[PDB]
Formats: sequence, C-alpha cells, structure tokens
Amino acid sequence: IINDNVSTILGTGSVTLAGNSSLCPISGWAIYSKDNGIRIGSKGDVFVIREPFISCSHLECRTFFLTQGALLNDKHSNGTIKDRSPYRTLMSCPVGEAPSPYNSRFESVAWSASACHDGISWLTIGISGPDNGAVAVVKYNGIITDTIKSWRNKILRTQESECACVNGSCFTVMTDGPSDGQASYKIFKIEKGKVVKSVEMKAPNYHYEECSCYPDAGDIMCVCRDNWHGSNRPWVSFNQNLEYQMGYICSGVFGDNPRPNDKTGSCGPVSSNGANGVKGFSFKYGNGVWIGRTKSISSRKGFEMIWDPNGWTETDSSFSVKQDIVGINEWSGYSGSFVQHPEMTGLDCMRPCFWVELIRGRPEENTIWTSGSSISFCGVNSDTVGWSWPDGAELPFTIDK
Amino acid sequence: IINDNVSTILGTGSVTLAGNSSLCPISGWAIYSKDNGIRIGSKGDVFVIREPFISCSHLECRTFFLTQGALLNDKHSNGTIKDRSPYRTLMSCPVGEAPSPYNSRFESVAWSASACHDGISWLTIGISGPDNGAVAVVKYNGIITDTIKSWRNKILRTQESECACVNGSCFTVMTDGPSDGQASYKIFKIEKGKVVKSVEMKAPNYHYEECSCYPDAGDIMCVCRDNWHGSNRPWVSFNQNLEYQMGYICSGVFGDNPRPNDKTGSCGPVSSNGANGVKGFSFKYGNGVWIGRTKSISSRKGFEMIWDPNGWTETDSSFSVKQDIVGINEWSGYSGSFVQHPEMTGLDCMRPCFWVELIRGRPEENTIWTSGSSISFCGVNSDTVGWSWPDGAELPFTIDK
Amino acid sequence: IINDNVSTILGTGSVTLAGNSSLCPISGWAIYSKDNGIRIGSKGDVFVIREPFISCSHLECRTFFLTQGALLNDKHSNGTIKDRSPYRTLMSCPVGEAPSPYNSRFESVAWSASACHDGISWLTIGISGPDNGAVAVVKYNGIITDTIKSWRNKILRTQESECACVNGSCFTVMTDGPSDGQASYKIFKIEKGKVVKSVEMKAPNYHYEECSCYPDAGDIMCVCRDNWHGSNRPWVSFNQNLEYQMGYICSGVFGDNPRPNDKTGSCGPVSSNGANGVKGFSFKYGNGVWIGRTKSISSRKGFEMIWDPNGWTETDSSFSVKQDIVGINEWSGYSGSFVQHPEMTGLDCMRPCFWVELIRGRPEENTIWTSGSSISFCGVNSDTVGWSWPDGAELPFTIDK
Amino acid sequence: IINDNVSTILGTGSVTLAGNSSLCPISGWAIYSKDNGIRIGSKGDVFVIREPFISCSHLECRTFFLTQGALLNDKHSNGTIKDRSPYRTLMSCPVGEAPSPYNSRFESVAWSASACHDGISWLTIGISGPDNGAVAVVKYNGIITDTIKSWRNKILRTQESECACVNGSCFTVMTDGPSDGQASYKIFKIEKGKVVKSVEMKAPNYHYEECSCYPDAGDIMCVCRDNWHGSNRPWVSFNQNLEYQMGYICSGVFGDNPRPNDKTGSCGPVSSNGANGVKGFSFKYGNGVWIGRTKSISSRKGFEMIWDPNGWTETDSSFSVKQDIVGINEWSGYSGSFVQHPEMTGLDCMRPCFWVELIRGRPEENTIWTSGSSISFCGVNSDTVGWSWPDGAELPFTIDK
Ligand SMILES: *[C@@H]1O[C@H](CO)[C@@H](O[C@@H]2O[C@H](CO)[C@@H](O)[C@H](O)[C@H]2NC(C)=O)[C@H](O)[C@H]1NC(C)=O
Ligand SMILES: *[C@@H]1O[C@H](CO)[C@@H](O[C@@H]2O[C@H](CO)[C@@H](O)[C@H](O)[C@H]2NC(C)=O)[C@H](O)[C@H]1NC(C)=O
Ligand SMILES: *[C@@H]1O[C@H](CO)[C@@H](O)[C@H](O)[C@H]1NC(C)=O
Ligand SMILES: *[C@@H]1O[C@H](CO)[C@@H](O)[C@H](O)[C@H]1NC(C)=O
Ligand SMILES: *[C@@H]1O[C@H](CO)[C@@H](O)[C@H](O)[C@H]1NC(C)=O
Ligand SMILES: *[C@@H]1O[C@H](CO)[C@@H](O)[C@H](O)[C@H]1NC(C)=O
Ligand SMILES: *[C@@H]1O[C@H](CO)[C@@H](O)[C@H](O)[C@H]1NC(C)=O
Ligand SMILES: *[C@@H]1O[C@H](CO)[C@@H](O)[C@H](O)[C@H]1NC(C)=O
Ligand SMILES: *[C@@H]1O[C@H](CO)[C@@H](O)[C@H](O)[C@H]1NC(C)=O
Ligand SMILES: *[C@@H]1O[C@H](CO)[C@@H](O)[C@H](O)[C@H]1NC(C)=O
Ligand SMILES: *[C@@H]1O[C@H](CO)[C@@H](O)[C@H](O)[C@H]1NC(C)=O
Ligand SMILES: *[C@@H]1O[C@H](CO)[C@@H](O)[C@H](O)[C@H]1NC(C)=O
Ligand SMILES: *[C@@H]1O[C@H](CO)[C@@H](O)[C@H](O)[C@H]1NC(C)=O
Ligand SMILES: *[C@@H]1O[C@H](CO)[C@@H](O)[C@H](O)[C@H]1NC(C)=O
Ligand SMILES: [Ca+2]
Ligand SMILES: [Ca+2]
Ligand SMILES: [Ca+2]
Ligand SMILES: [Ca+2]
Ligand SMILES: [Ca+2]
Ligand SMILES: [Ca+2]
Ligand SMILES: [Ca+2]
Ligand SMILES: [Ca+2]
Repeated sequence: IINDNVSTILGTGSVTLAGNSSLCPISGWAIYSKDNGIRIGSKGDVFVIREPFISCSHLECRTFFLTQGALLNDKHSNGTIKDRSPYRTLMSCPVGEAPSPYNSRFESVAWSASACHDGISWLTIGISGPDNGAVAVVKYNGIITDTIKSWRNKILRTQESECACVNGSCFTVMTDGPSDGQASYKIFKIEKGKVVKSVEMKAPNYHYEECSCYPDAGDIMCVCRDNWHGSNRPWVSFNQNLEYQMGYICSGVFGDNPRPNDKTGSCGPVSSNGANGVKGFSFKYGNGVWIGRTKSISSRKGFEMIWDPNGWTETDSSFSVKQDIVGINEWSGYSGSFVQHPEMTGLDCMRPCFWVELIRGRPEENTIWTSGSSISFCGVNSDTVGWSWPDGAELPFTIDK
Repeated sequence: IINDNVSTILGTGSVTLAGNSSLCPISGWAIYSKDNGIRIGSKGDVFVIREPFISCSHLECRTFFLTQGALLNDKHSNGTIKDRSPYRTLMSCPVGEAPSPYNSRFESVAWSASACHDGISWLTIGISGPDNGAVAVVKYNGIITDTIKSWRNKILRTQESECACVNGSCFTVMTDGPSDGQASYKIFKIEKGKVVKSVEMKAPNYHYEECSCYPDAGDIMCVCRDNWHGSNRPWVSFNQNLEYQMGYICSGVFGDNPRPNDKTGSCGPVSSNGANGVKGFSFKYGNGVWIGRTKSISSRKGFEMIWDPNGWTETDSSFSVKQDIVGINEWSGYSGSFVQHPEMTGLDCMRPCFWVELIRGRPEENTIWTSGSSISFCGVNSDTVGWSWPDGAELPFTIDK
Repeated sequence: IINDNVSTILGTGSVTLAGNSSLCPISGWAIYSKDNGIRIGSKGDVFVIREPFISCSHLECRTFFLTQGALLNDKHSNGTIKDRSPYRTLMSCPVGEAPSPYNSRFESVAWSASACHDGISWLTIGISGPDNGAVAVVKYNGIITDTIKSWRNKILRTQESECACVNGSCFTVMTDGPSDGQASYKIFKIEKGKVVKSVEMKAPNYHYEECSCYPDAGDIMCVCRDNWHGSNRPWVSFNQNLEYQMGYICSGVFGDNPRPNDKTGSCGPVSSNGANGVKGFSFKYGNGVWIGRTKSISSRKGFEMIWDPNGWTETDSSFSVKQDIVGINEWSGYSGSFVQHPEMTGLDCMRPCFWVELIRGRPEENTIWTSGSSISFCGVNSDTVGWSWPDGAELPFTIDK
Repeated sequence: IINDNVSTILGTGSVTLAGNSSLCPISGWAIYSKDNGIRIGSKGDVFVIREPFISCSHLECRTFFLTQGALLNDKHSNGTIKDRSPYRTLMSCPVGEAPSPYNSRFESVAWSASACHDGISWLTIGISGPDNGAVAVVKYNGIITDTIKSWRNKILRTQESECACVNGSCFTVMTDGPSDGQASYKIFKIEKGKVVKSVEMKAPNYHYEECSCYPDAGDIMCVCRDNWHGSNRPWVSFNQNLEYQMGYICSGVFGDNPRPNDKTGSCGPVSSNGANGVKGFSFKYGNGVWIGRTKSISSRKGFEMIWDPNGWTETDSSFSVKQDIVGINEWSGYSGSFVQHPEMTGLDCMRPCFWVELIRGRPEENTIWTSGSSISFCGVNSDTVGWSWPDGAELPFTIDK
C-alpha cells in the first residue's frame, strides 16, 4: 500500500475518467468564461488565434488554440499566409486568459488539432505536413506516442475540438478527401496515445468534418459539419468497439451556417444551402436536441441555444426554448462542445458545456488579419438568462492603417 | 489512515476555516501591500480595473478585481462603455502585483462580484446578464455550482468585497431594486458553492449596497453603503442560521461619502447628504468602532482610520484615535474589509485588515479612462504610523492626448 | 509518524537552518548570476530598481529589490521622486531573471528592507512611513508578525541585504539617527517573525549603516558602512544572545568608497575620506579578510575581491590575491554578502557568496532615471578567473531624449 | 520505509536515468516542436538567442539557449558585441515557447554551454571569462558544484548541446586550442556536478568542436564538428570509464557545412572544403547512420535527414532514405541531438530526437542583429512525412530601418 501510494503521489492523475454517466438534466446555460482576447491584444502581446476549443483535466479547464506564431498588431498577423502553413502550432492556456506567449503552453505543431484528458494525462493530436501527405502526431503527456498518416492524400483533418474519453480510451474522428464531395471518414480509439483501433465509416452521401464529440453513458456522440450538401448537421455515434450508427439531425431548426430559413427538415442531408458550413455542436437528450447555432442564416453572426424536445428524430421546425448567446449584429464563428466529467465536478452525471469563437477581421472586416476571442457556457438545472456577450474589439487596429 | 491521508495529499485544503474566534485586539494598522498598478501600467500591460478587493486562502492572499478586458494606455480603456457590460470579467492576481493578463487568473464573467475561501476551495460569485434579469453564477473551485437570478428585475448586485466563511458555510448579501430608494436585500448561506439558505430582510427605510462582511465569533457582520438617504453606514449582522439584526452606525463620525461635517449622529439613516455614497467598511469592537473613511466629505479624496470607543451605540461625534492612510489631496475610492483567519496566521483570533482603492481618471481628472490601484493594511497590536500612500501616477497618459 | 509526516508534506520547509558550520575554505570566486536587467529593460517591461540583494531558501535563491513602481523607459522612472517615497516597494524574483512585474513577487511596502529564510519560511522586513516615525513591518511567510517603530525619529533604516539566520532565529541590524554623525544602532533577534530580543549597542564614535551580516559557526558577523567618519568598514559580531563585540577592519586595503589610496590602516575609523560611503561587505577568515570593494577610490566604479591574510587585525596595506570582478571604467555600486547553507548545498560548511549592484543613470550619466542591474559570485575552492562583467546598457535611453 | 518515502516526497527525482538501453528502431522523424521565436519577437519581448539546444528531465523537455541579454527589435540586439561577451547568459524555457524574460529561467553566465538531467537534478555547464583563461562553472540543481579552467589558454569551449547521462554520471567534451588547427580535446565524467574523471584524448590530426553526445547501451557517442580540415564529421565514443575510440563518419554523404558535393568519402578527415563547419549530429545505427545535414553545401540553408544503411563504415555516397526537414531556400543553422530516456517515455529503448536552429540576420541578411528560432523532431517507427518548417520571419525588422 505504502509503495503504490507513494508512487501515485510522486500532475499526472491516478484514475481514468469512467465516462459511464449520462448528460446532466439542464434547463439553460450559465456563462463560464470570456477571455476578451482581441480587446486585450490591441495593446498586449496576444496571439492571433483560431479555433479556441476548451477541454478539462482533473485540476482545470484549458483553452487550446491554433496560432501562426504571430501577435495581434504585429506585421506578421498579415493574412497573406495559408491556413495550413508550417508555422501553425497548437498551444493552450488557462480558460478565460488572453492567449499570450507568456501564458500559453506549447502543445504541438499543427494546422488541424484535437486534445482531451483521460483523467491521467493530456492526449494531444496535431496534424502537420503537406496537403498530399499530412501526418497527425499523437502525444500523450507531452511525449510523442503515435502517428497517423493521410490515407487519401487530400488534407487529413480532424475535430478542432476536444476528443472524447471513456474508461481509459479516447476517441476522435478524422476526414481525408475533398471538402466539397464524398470523402473518407475514420473513427480512432486511442489508449495512452497509442492508436489501438480505427474504422473507416461506410457513409455514402454523408460528409463529416470538424466533429464535436462528447461521451454519454459509455458511448460517444459526434455532431459534425456537412460541408458538401448539408445544411443540417450530421452525427455519428459509436461504442467503445467502434460499432457505429450515423444520421443527420432531423429538426427543421437547421444547425449549420449558411442554411435556409427554418422549415420542415430531413433526417438526411438538407441540400438547400448545404455547401460550406461552420464547425458546430449539438447535445442529444433522448429524442430532443440542444442546438447551438448562429442567428444569421447567411453569415457567422450571432448565436443561440435552442431546445427542441423532438428535434433529434422529427422534421418539424418547432421548438420550446431559445436562449440568446450572441446578438444578431455581432460576430460569432466556430462553436464546440466540451464536457466536465463527474470526476472533476463531483456530480453524478456528465456536465455539458460549449464554447463559441468570436471571429474578428477578414473576410468580413477591413483588416489585414483574422482572429477570434472566446466565450463559453455550461448547462445547469437552475436559473439562467439570455444576453449578448460579443467580442467587443474596436476595429480596425493600428496595424491595419 | 494511510488511504485517507494520501487522498488528502493528492491546492485543495483539508479543514474548513472555523470562524469561531473574535477579532484580534489592535491599536493601529500596519501597511500590508501596495501594487502601484497605474504607475506600472503607464508602460506595462496592465488591466484597467475597478474594485480590487482582497481575500485570502490557506496559502496566499489574492486581489480580485473587475476589468473590461482593456489595458491602460490602450484605446479600449475608453470610458464610453457601460459599467455593466458583457466584457466585464472578475479576475485575480497575487496581492501587491500589478493586475496583468500575464499574471491574472480568470475567475468569472461579472460586473458585480464576490469571492472568499472556506479553507478548502475558492468560492466566487459573478453577476452578469441584463439589468432586468441578471444572474449570479456561483463557482466553487472554479466549477459552476449554482445560479442566483434577479428577483426584483432591477440590477442584481453584490458585495464587491470578500464574502465571509464560518464553519464550512460562506455568507454574502445581495441587493435588487433601485439605488435611490427602497430596494430588496437578501442574505445567502452557501455551502460548497450551493445556496443552502437565503432570507429576504424586512428592511423598511434601510438601503444596503456593497456590503463589507467579515466573520466574528461565529456570526457575520456586514457594514454597507446607504445610497438612498444615509450618510452613516448601515449594518446587518446574522448568525449561521440567517437570524439577523440591523441598524446604522450611531457615531457622529459619519462614515459614508458624501457626508456632512461631523456632528451629533443617529442610529438610523442620517438624511443630510445621505444620497449616493461609496463602498466602505467598519469593524465593530464591542460598543466601539474602527471606521475607515475618506477625509473629504464631498469627494473621494484621502483616507483615515478612526477609533471611536463608543461609536457603535452612541451618537456623539467624539473619538480618540485617528491614523492617517491617504492624504487629503490624494484620490481614494472604494474600501473594503478582509480578514486573515487563525488557520492562516497561527494567531488565536480573527485578524482584521482592509484595502483601499485609489481611483484615477474620470470623472475627476482629464482622461478618457478610469482605473484604480490598491493599498492594504492589517490591524496589529504593536507600533504603527500614519502617512499618505497615494496612487502616484502622473496623469494624463499618452492615450489621453 | 504517519500523522506528523503527512502534516509536514502538506513550500514551507520542515527543519530550520542550523547555522553552526564555519565558512567554507575558498581560493576564489565563481560567477553565479547576471540578470542584464537594464539591457533587457531597454525594450521589455522591467522595474527601475535599487539594492538587488540575494537570499536563498531551501529550493532557490531570489533577488530582492526596491522599486518605485516604475518601469524603465517609462515617464515615471523620472528621478524627481524622493528615495523614501510612499511608492517604494520591496519585491523579489528568481536570481538572474530581469526584475519584471510579470515575474516579481510582492514582498512589502518599503524604502529600506531586509529579507532572509530560516529554513521554514521567508522573513521579510520592510520600513515605510515618515522620516520622523518610520515603521518596519515584519512578515513571516508573508503574514505580518511584528512591527518595529523608529526610536530616534531620524530615518529608521536597515541592511539592504539579507538578514542572518541561525538555529531558528534570524538577526538584523537597524540604525536610527543622522547619517553624518553619532547615531543609534540596534541588533534584533527575531523568531517566526516575532522580535524576541533587541539590544542598543553602546558604540560611541562608531557609525553603522547598511550592514552585510552572515552566519558563521553559530555567531553572526556584520560588516557595515561608516557614513560619518570612516573609510574602512565597521564590523559588529554577536552570538545568539546579542552579546556583541565591535571594531573596524584594520587592513590598509580600505574597503569603503570614497576612500584614500591604500596606506597604513587603523582598527578604528579611518577619518581620511571617511564621510559618505557605499554599502559593502567582507568575509572574516581567521585574522584575514576577503574584501570586496570598488576599484576607483572616488567613484562607485569597478569592483575587486582582495584576500588579505592578516587584514582583520593588522594595519598594513599588503595583501596576497586580487581577483577582478568589474573593470575600473565600468559602473558598480552597492555590494552585499549572502550565504548558501549546508542544508541547501549538501556541503559541511557555510558557503560565502556576494552580489554587486551595477548602477546606471543619475547622478553620473545624462538620464532622467537611476537603476541597477545585478551580478553575483560564490566562493569556491577550485579554479577561478578575474574578468569584468559590467552592466552593458547603452545610455541614454529613449525616455531621456 | 515511511521515513525514506516522505524524504523522497519532500522537483528533485528519486532514480537516476539508467542509460542502459539502445536506440529505438525508427523509420522516420515526427515533428516535436516549433517555437516561432523570431516571428513572435517581432512584437513581443523575446530574447535574441543562439544555439537553442533541447534537453529533458523526468517531467518536461526544455530549450536551453545563449542570449546577450538583449531583446529582438531593441537597440541592444546590435551585433556590434563579441560573441564571447560578459553579457552572454545561458537560460532555458519550455520547449516550443518563445524565449522571453517572462518565461525563461536563468541557468548560468556563459558564452559556451552544456546541460543535461541525470534523472535527479539538472546539471548545467557554463563557460565565461577571458579567452586566455575561461572557466566553466558547473552547477548541479542550480548550486555551483565545480569549476573547470582552460588548460591551453585558447577559448575553452564545449558542446552547445546536451551532455549525456548514464547511471548517475554525466559526460561532456571540451575543446581548448585553435579553431583552425590542432587543438586539445578532453572528456569529462561528472557526478552530482563534481568532476570525478577526465581524459585528454590523443587525437593527432583530428579536430573536435561542438559535440552532439547521446547515450546508447551504456556508452556515449559524440558526433562533432571538424573546423580544421574536415567536411565529414568526427566522432568519439567512450564507456563510463573514459576508454575511448575515435574516427570520422565514413559515408560519402558528407555531414558538415561547408562541404563538397557527395562523392567517395573517407574514414579520416575529408580535407576538401574541410575548414570551418557547423554544429551538427548523427545517430549510429549499427554500421549505418542517420545523418542530419544542411541541403546547401556552401551556406547554412535547408535541412534533411538521410538514412545511410552502411554510412558509418563504408565510403560510398549511396543512401536509401531522405526525409525533408527544411527547404533548400530557407535558412537553417546549428543542429543537435537530444534523447528521451525510457524513464520518461515508458519505452524500452533510448528515443533519438534532434533540434534545428534556424538563423535569421547577419551575415546573410540585411539586419543589425542575428538570432535563431527552433524546430525539433523525434524519431519514430511509424508513418512520417517530409516538408519544410522554416523560420518564417519577414526581415528586416523595425530596428533595422
Ligand atoms: C461508473 O463507474 C464508476 C466506477 O466503477 C462508479 O463509481 C463507483 O461506484 C461504486 C458502486 O456504487 C461505489 O461504491 C464507488 O465508490 C464508486 N467509485 C469508484 C471510484 O469506484 C460510478 O458510480 C458509475 N457511474 C454510474 C453507474 O452512473
Ligand atoms: C550542526 O548541527 C546539526 C544538527 O544537530 C548537525 O547535523 C547532525 O549531526 C549528527 C551528528 O553528527 C548526524 O548524525 C545527523 O545526521 C546530522 N543531521 C541532523 C539533521 O541532525 C551538524 O553536523 C552540525 N554541524 C557541525 C557540527 O559542523
Ligand atoms: C494505495 O495503493 C493500494 C494498493 O497498493 C490501493 O488499493 C489504494 O487505493 C491506494 N490508495 C490511494 C491511491 O489513495
Ligand atoms: C520507499 O522506501 C523504500 C525503503 O527504503 C524503498 O525501497 C522504495 O523505493 C521507496 N519508494 C517507494 C515508492 O516505495
Ligand atoms: C501585408 O502584405 C502585403 C503583401 O502581401 C503588403 O503589401 C502589406 O504592406 C502588408 N501589410 C502590413 C501591415 O505589413
Ligand atoms: C473499462 O475499464 C475496466 C477497468 O480498467 C476494464 O477492465 C474494461 O475492459 C474496460 N472496458 C469496458 C468496455 O468497460
Ligand atoms: C475553534 O474551534 C477549533 C476546532 O474545534 C478549536 O481548536 C479552537 O480552539 C476554537 N477557537 C476558539 C477561539 O474557541
Ligand atoms: C473615445 O471615444 C470617443 C467617443 O466615441 C471618441 O471620439 C474618441 O476618439 C475615443 N478616444 C480614443 C483615444 O480612442
Ligand atoms: C515523521 O514524524 C516523526 C515523528 O512523528 C519524525 O521522527 C520523523 O522524522 C518524520 N519524518 C520526516 C519528517 O521525514
Ligand atoms: C489522516 O487520516 C486520519 C484518519 O482518517 C485523520 O484523522 C487525519 O486527520 C488525517 N490527516 C493527518 C495529517 O493525519
Ligand atoms: C521629468 O520631470 C521634469 C520635472 O520634474 C519634467 O520637466 C520632465 O519633462 C520630466 N521628464 C520626462 C521624460 O517625463
Ligand atoms: C538551538 O536549537 C535547539 C533545538 O531546537 C534549541 O533547543 C536550542 O535552544 C537552540 N539554541 C542554541 C543556542 O543552540
Ligand atoms: C536497465 O536497468 C534497469 C534497472 O536495473 C532494468 O530494469 C532495465 O530493464 C534495464 N534495461 C535494459 C534494456 O536492459
Ligand atoms: C548599431 O551599431 C552601430 C555601430 O556602433 C551604430 O552606428 C548603429 O547606429 C547601431 N544601430 C542601432 C539601431 O542601434
Ligand atoms: Ca453545410
Ligand atoms: Ca421540433
Ligand atoms: Ca450615502
Ligand atoms: Ca464617540
Ligand atoms: Ca565612509
Ligand atoms: Ca595585510
Ligand atoms: Ca568542416
Ligand atoms: Ca552508403
């Protein structure tokens, strides 16, 4: 006993997250964090970032993000550089803190990324390399533990949000192939950073990108982005053996952006305004769905949470509850799910939470640069309120003039 | 034993603050900290802050503050934004350090706030949302544990100083209603971040805002701000069961600002110059009172500690001891109590301390911005000295010209 | 056993430094650190500092320093402000790191200071208040534990270097009275931050300021600064009961600055060029002395270590070894002793070390500001080499033009 | 048991790295880190650095570097100062983070350096002093533990990469003498920072500089830089008793820079383009070699890994595998080996890794300054990809115009 407990004592945790509880009952969303990254970066030394997803360990939640190694208001924030560049790096800082070289931990070299914590150590996945042969480097506790190479030679890419950990194994989804047609999609089961299983989904006429995956009662649910021909979001669920089912959110409250106005939906891809999209998320609650989506159907502007009690399986456009998150005239962007496990909260259920990226700059504003700040909310079964928590930076910046 | 001790070992504390000792005997105030926030922020990257209250754990004391996510000498420090904005965040740094995005921990999204440490974990309370439906989000150890929604739909607001913890439960006061007339006041008892009890005080003709609450011998004493019709400060005391008594400081040494010149007082609200006020504090010592107050009766200038041996219950304007803190020609501002518990100090009594916010900028100076720096003092039973420890920034700044 | 060891485990050390070993045999000085504070602060956000003394805990050595809450190249570094100001604060950072608001721990409000570590916790002493009634605030583990008020009402002042800890008690020297005549000098013995004993030395015709004190074989030796009428340095030694002896370094290698050229010395104050001085240090080795001193006899320029095998008791001007530290044409300044205890090094003897402050700016240069950077060396019994490790900042700065 | 385990518990490790395993089988190199130091330092406060070698403890890998105490875009980055200056300091930060005074730990005063971790504590070696009498100061756990003085009085210099630790002893190589002719070379065995053994190699007609040393199966292999008359790299291997063998890499894939075009090689120094060179590395795998080298044979541009299955012993210019690291039109520079021990990775073999310094500025660009950023890769037995990961800073900077 002494010997095993002293080893245990000697930031690595002891027990894996079980991932065996279901989502907590909730009525609304309480605001969890806001970093004011771009407002602070007007003067401070703050990274130009994209995709600030959140993921929690046993002691804290962190914001992971991609950066081009350039600071706001610096000449290198110039958007002349391709998103999939050799300078792109995945890094992480505490939630609610501005992403700075003075507070950000380096995680990986990556222009596409995922990260999660199995209760013992951080798993990070960072994809770099050329478009025709990218490699995901898989680190566990900061040590490289595996690699995954592109298998269709067409931009290997992954979640841009947290992977999902259940009972010592973490799960993620990756896409290889075009972003405007049929592609190839793989589910990976990874233990201690070592890929122990993977399956290629037989998903003809489906399209999966930038999956928001969360654990629920031992299984994993991913709600993703159909960039090909879908204005509703696709989903794939699977158990710990990668036995999977697939579909699209049936609700007529369409979840992607761009999208048509709400009307009768489909449990397959809604082709109207289906091309393009945005990373997003949803929480399945029985046959209902908590949908997070932009307010504008044409631009990435505004954000709302919508409870549709039958949205997972019924095609009508009716719902019960709308909670405002970002006002319709304010910029939003990518959004993603993250969870807080009972091991961290002491609750008996999986707490659902989500983050919203607030994009400022190009293409929609007269700057040389593009960046995002971050807000995030957690679902609670107590009183909540809608509002607008936008980015609030006054553009353009000094570097733009 | 072994298994319970290794669990304990694996920054969370083991034992709650008991809160069962009375205030230490003191004769004066020894200076504890000074951050020079605005002087440093002239060049460094330092937040524009307000309300820098102090609160201590078992290992350190921290300065909590509200910020608009803007830095000194940056264009976003422009005071064009409502105080209750969606950009306002509660954050904290070590005492005496300038509040910077590089040293400040994010706590909550809030334009009104409270925080305290029960001996195990930090409790934070941050109110955000619209004026007609604000929600206090209650986090314990950084995890959302409860919410409290506005019940009069008129700017739910709280202490702007530390809550008080006794025997595992922490206590705070909140106000809902107008700031210029009768409002509604509630006492909350919170355990592990979960509201276990609350009482609405029956306070006709009282006004409570920005309560400075401290524990004393198992009960909680709050000295607050009457913004309606009081130039002396109101007080409310209660036990751990929320049985409460109320009053106003009887001393003719009036504690609010603005206020009349010292004359015979009242144990009810002194209506002369009673409208408006400043957050402040006092320590009840038997039937005497340690009053911390501005020196000017009309502006937020100067600061002094005054020992009135009968001020709690007698209306005369006589006192025995005055210790200077900030000179009469220097800017002061909000002031608040904080305590150091026997668990932290090794003393057998509750140490009283206080912080003073030193406001620079609008409305009283020719800048585009308003901020504060921080000084703080602890009561001791040894030799002390009066002086003036002002902010010392040379205004206006570059951003103002 | 379990219960006491778990408490022990739960950064406070367990055992006090014994302080019972003598100084290690040494032949020379190996360079230990250099911070390049002013060179870095040309662009970075670095404090304007003075008196960067060093002191070591069980895990690290730290540089403590006094700052006016102003940064290099900022308008507030303007030397218009008195040294004994209400803005002066004692802070500390890791040795060899530039002193920045982003890496500096706040210690105390002080314009005169001392600090040391008894093996369990940091003791800090910071003097603030008016010239006619200054108070030293004594903190132990960051908690205020005592105060010491001025007893001659003439600028209470202390070491500006580390106090000396032996067997759980730490010792320091303080001066009250004029800096140009007979003053009053007190030795303090402090346990857990509580002054347990103090003696006023009967030192007619002596003058003690800015004492460099170190422990040696259970006793404490202080080598100080005679600002009245001495160009050699005064010393006072005492045991743990404050039974003391006094004298001046007899060597004709005069240790103060300004001073006359080396000639036959005195074991009393050498009046020639005796007025004024600089903080300095020496190590007594039997009847010999390691003297650290400026190279110029008129300015604070250059620095050398000189081994005089009979300098403690003989008045001749002969010595054996000179090791160059700072070249004669480069600026130096204050210098101080610090020690590394066997508990930290694992040696069986007290390691002697010293730091040199390198002053740049007013009065000797055409700037608006005065600051210092830091070098430091430790004595070793292995091969060493003399050189010049000057400050190396190119003055004046942008703020000066 | 209890007392020894609590002692152990009370960042120092318990067990030394054994160093008894051989190199892991690998097929390629997965990218491990990229710091974007110069791009970030365009605006942020980042050191001008050289030689950013990497070395790992039991908990993390750190980038050590030499700096002149000057920041990018600051006037003190002016290259007017000798490389071997008194301002040069060895410092370290986490891998992949920009080297800033706000995140960099001070290690030593040094213009030549080495560092490694024996599993318990950090060993650092920093050489300072004059060219005719430089002293390496050897610190262990930050405490000075030994000195090594120049023995030929001609620029004592060392690895500029990590030393190699086996079974509690760490090993390094030092050179004293000219950089364009026969010099003197010494192997040092150091335990707890104390030099326990050293041998002067009998190396007529060899030249050793800037050795990249790694442990392998109980012995140490160093691949170094022949600055005298060699365009292939020299190697020296030795056991823990300092019994050594020597040679040059036989492969016609020449590893130094400058060098001739690939042709039939030699197991002695290849005199063609042999003068000068660059710090580099190679991994011996049986009779084959993993060679890391620039792409250009005349300038420090580009970088590639080349697997030559017989390159260690055969002089042919044939190889089997080339993996691109930095493109031919991009600036590279020094390169060095580092290792990850089984104690850190949980593997059963020594993981090989390497870092590349990417030099920007003089002599090859029109700036006043010279600095480097950092990339690094680890060998893996899984899928990899070649690419170009260059520095990516747009030169010149503001300070240059
Ligand atoms: C998920 O599995 C965990 C681990 O088995 C369950 O937690 C344990 O449940 C048992 C039985 O009720 C308790 O006695 C233990 O104290 C629990 N903790 C541990 C660490 O084993 C958990 O209840 C399961 N969650 C469900 C079923 O929702
Ligand atoms: C100073 O005192 C300490 C503490 O008593 C001495 O260290 C102990 O010495 C004894 C007797 O030799 C050893 O058995 C212990 O292991 C030592 N350590 C402790 C923690 O007690 C130390 O040797 C003394 N120094 C001298 C005499 O120079
Ligand atoms: C200590 O180790 C024992 C087995 O040796 C295990 O049963 C126990 O849970 C451990 N205690 C902890 C991890 O607190
Ligand atoms: C504890 O002490 C024992 C006895 O000295 C030793 O064998 C062991 O390695 C130590 N550590 C642990 C983790 O048991
Ligand atoms: C951004 O890049 C373009 C060329 O791609 C250049 O013309 C422009 O000046 C750059 N802007 C800044 C602010 O550096
Ligand atoms: C879950 O974890 C347990 C305990 O480590 C393990 O034995 C089991 O195989 C895992 N799998 C499932 C499907 O529960
Ligand atoms: C408060 O309670 C604790 C725990 O029971 C006790 O040790 C302590 O003495 C009490 N304090 C006072 C002042 O009675
Ligand atoms: C502050 O805001 C006012 C009102 O919008 C504007 O006119 C002014 O230019 C602003 N000042 C700065 C320095 O941004
Ligand atoms: C543990 O405590 C015992 C007494 O209870 C003491 O003798 C022993 O030295 C302690 N061990 C430590 C501090 O490592
Ligand atoms: C260890 O566990 C015992 C038994 O639960 C408990 O009484 C004690 O307070 C714990 N802590 C210590 C430091 O002994
Ligand atoms: C310094 O202060 C003087 C007045 O005391 C003033 O004239 C001068 O402009 C100041 N310099 C700077 C750089 O602020
Ligand atoms: C030294 O420390 C011991 C042990 O704590 C204590 O008993 C003793 O009084 C101290 N004094 C001297 C003079 O050694
Ligand atoms: C190295 O030595 C350790 C300790 O004896 C042993 O456990 C390990 O297996 C050895 N490694 C190899 C590769 O033989
Ligand atoms: C760099 O040094 C040169 C030579 O001393 C000097 O002429 C030049 O002005 C310097 N440049 C800068 C930017 O300081
Ligand atoms: Ca779409
Ligand atoms: Ca519906
Ligand atoms: Ca009032
Ligand atoms: Ca009275
Ligand atoms: Ca003198
Ligand atoms: Ca002599
Ligand atoms: Ca060569
Ligand atoms: Ca070959």
